[PDB]
Amino acid sequence: TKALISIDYTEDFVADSGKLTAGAPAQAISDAISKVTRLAFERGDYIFFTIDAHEENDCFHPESKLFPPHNLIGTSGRNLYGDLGIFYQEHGSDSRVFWMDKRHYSAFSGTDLDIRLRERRVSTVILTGVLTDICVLHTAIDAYNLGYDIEIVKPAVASIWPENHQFALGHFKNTLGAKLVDENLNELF
Amino acid sequence: TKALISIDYTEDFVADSGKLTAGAPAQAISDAISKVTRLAFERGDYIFFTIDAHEENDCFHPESKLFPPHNLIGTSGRNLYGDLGIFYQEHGSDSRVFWMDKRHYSAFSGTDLDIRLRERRVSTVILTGVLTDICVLHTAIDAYNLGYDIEIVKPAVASIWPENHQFALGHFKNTLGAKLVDENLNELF
Amino acid sequence: TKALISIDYTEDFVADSGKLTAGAPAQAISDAISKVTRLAFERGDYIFFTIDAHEENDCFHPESKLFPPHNLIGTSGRNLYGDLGIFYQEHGSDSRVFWMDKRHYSAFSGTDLDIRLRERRVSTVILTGVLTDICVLHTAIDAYNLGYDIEIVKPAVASIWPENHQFALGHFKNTLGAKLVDENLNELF
Amino acid sequence: TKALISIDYTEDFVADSGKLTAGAPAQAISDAISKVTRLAFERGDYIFFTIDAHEEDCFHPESKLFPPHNLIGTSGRNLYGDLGIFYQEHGSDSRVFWMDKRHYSAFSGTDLDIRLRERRVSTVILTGVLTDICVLHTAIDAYNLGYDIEIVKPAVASIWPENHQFALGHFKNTLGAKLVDENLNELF
Ligand SMILES: [Zn+2]
Ligand SMILES: [Zn+2]
Ligand SMILES: [Zn+2]
Ligand SMILES: [Zn+2]
Repeated sequence: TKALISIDYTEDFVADSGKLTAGAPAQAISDAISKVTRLAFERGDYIFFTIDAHEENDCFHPESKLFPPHNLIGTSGRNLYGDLGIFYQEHGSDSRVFWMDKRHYSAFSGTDLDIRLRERRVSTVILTGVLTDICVLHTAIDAYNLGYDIEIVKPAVASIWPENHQFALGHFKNTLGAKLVDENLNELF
Repeated sequence: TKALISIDYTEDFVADSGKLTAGAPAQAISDAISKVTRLAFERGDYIFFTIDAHEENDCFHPESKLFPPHNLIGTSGRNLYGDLGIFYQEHGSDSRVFWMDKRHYSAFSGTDLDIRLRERRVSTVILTGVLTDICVLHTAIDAYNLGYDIEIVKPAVASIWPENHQFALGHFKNTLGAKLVDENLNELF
Repeated sequence: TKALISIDYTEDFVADSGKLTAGAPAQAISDAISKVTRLAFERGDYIFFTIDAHEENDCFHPESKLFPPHNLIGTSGRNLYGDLGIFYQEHGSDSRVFWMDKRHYSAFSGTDLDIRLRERRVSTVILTGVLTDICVLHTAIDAYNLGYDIEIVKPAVASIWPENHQFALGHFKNTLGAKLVDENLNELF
Repeated sequence: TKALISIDYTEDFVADSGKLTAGAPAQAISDAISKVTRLAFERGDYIFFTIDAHEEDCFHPESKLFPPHNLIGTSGRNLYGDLGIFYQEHGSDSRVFWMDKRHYSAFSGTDLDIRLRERRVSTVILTGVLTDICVLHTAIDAYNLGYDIEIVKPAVASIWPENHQFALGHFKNTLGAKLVDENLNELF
């Protein structure tokens, strides 16, 4: 332990011209998300970038009927936003940094995330990224059911809707027993 | 083929003197939940009662630190509330009706629910019970990841928090692509 | 730390009049299996009895077409054989000893075994019971995929087919990287 | 309506110069494995190539049990024989998949179950190597996930004849699998 999970913080989710952008609140966490990721890496944590990898005209994916095309394979939409992308440029080849393609909201679903964590005997996951109430929430619930201790970096998660953001934070703390931390990985009270 | 999942509609979650009761809003759905369950049964659907089964002094359960003791094995707290309980006494021994003990919020986690459904080639699960934003939500997300079509019986789910109930219904429809239905199993628009 | 898994060592699998008995070879391990289980318990290990729980006229179970009825719920066939049964009568109520019903061959499939092990941060499982090439093999493979270290108690596993017993032992050592141990929990070289 | 799973039929497992080759018995199924895959595809079945993707990784417990094999970006991962030609022709088809795997089972840490569930597939047809290792593990996972199982007997192989026979017997008698030939006809 520990492992930091970086969820869908890409151009399509964050940039103003993004295909499924969260806009201003997503852009606002850029400094915090890059700071906390660098900090975790510096102290010896494993870093998992778990990124949507969709195909256009995938009729068998139930998500294709719910949202417009986003994070399409081979497009600039899948590029990491801001200084987080710079971090991946510098340290993406490191043995402790991973890139994982995902098709569901949860970073665990149909991936080998659990396997890689169990290989390294990680007991605690630290969650960052977007959206708080969709891919972060699904990931947190999967992590809970798989018996991981959970930390949520409050200033490094965001949603389009403030009320959905608040529901999710409340769910993490009160139902999942997750620890809410700041960008310095210190517990928030 | 379809299965109705009846989540935690017991004394401890519903009755006034219940140890972890949702109170009035949970009691309010008693007529709707019993009606829809009898209807699904009449239509030849499978019925799964997925019920919290906790032990006193379970130090290894993360839930024991978050909530007071509830649905303890061998106590009246685990008895089904209202006409739903009467239905179980009348039809519990039918080959299409199941009682399933669970320890996490999701009906799938550490149970053989997925196995029983796949044996019967079920492609659609119909969700009822409490709480909308906790055991129903977790069950719905697990169902989504496992590739089931989902129906939510809107008048047969309840939470102690109205805002959380609203978040969850929105999440089911917009994120999971679930169908919202009434107590007559007719789609709501 | 460690968990010992006791697989299907019941009257139906072991006794002369057992409905699906492995007969003499299964009876031959009675001393070793009871000894190793008592030893593991004395060393502070967790003990999981993972026992077939079948229903008669379960037409949805693929196993019902392959084998005659066995380990039927509520029958004497599910009673633990030999001194193992005495151990359970003596220590079944200890917080470290578990009884788990299962429907597939693997002790993990449709059960909460993985959950209970993760709760206790168990990294290694010790396998005992019958049959070596069926419920032991399936359980070992599931354990491997879930990232557990595996120990096999060679004198405390048995099959009705000696060639199959040999295949399984070889598979455990060479393919799964399991440690073969004796009834004193000492590694065999 | 069904899905054929093509397990690890690559240069490293099959060719004489292969890093973890099964040799002659693996080479012997080349004609049958290519024929049955083409037939399955022509019928409208989904085809999943599930292929070992290893890194020369200390956290992988398999690295202490076998020499390096099927390394990412190497020619050891190329499909052997006419099967490779089929992939050239139809690899970009929406019904044909290439899945990297790190465990023996094609299901473990992959999205195989998800893709099958999306397509409402109820039956998997297993081909490839080794009968008693990546085929056996895949079959056991399929069984636990509730799939009907077919095994193409002439399109599976192992290094050891006794292990091959154990596995075939296990599939038929324990998992309830149907044994079929290269024409996808049941064997009796
Ligand atoms: Zn997406
Ligand atoms: Zn509970
Ligand atoms: Zn059995
Ligand atoms: Zn390999």
